[PDB]
Amino acid sequence: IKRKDASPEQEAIESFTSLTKCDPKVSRKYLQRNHWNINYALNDYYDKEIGTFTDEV
Repeated sequence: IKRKDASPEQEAIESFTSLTKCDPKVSRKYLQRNHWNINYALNDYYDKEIGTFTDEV
């Protein structure tokens, strides 16, 4: 993530799109709302875009 084409947003977006299957363009928007912390950005996606809500059925 530290390539000669990388960016500060790329260092957080390339790991967001690795832990989710959304588009990178949404990863930028889900970090512009939590000071660009992936440990405080993935949860907002797991609250609003999660693919499931139960495991007992």
